[PDB]
Amino acid sequence: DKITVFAAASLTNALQDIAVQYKQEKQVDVVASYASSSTLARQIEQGAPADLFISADQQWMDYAIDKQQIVANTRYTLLGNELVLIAPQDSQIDKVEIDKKTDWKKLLEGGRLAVGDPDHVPAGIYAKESLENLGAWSTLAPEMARANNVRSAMALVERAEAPLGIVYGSDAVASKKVKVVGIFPEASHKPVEYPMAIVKGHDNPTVTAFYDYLKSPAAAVIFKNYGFTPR
Repeated sequence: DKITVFAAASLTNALQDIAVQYKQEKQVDVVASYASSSTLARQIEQGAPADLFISADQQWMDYAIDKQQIVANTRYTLLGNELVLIAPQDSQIDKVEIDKKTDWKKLLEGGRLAVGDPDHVPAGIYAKESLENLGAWSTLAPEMARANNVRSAMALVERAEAPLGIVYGSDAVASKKVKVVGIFPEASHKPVEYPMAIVKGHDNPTVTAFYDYLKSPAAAVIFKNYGFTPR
């Protein structure tokens, strides 16, 4: 009848498309709440009745499992992402090789580097890890526009107020007004990974069928459309 999914908000467009298709094919209504992974996990801990949880990171899945709210043996890393350097779509920058030698100052030409605040925004935390490993953090620190969330960071680039920004690959696909000009080296930061799991008490055939659908080729097509890497 109805499946309730708690999903990281970045998954909205992909999961909405998947839910429409699943209702059409299987006559099951999938309804999703979209929010930060931490809030979804705490709400499950506090008794909210979700059937499935898709986190945008492994740490909040660890939290939900350690609270004994999850069928831990269903944990499945569903998607990956890349950490990317974006520019406004019509920027004269098109390709940046990102390594220890990158001339960040020449690229910015005095403009700001838009990031999520590295004190707390996921994309900012990954950006800081990568830039520290690349030896570029200290020289860029006063050049960053430290936004309160990744949407706000990307908006600076969409409006061409910041000539570069750092977001996830799927963020750059969502926003038609920015382009990926470089991919941060995968060796330089923790993987961006989205685990899913069934919530304890919701391990029934209906929920399992949708869980299986999420990791099937039909859903993979839709995740790829929105810039995620199906695993």
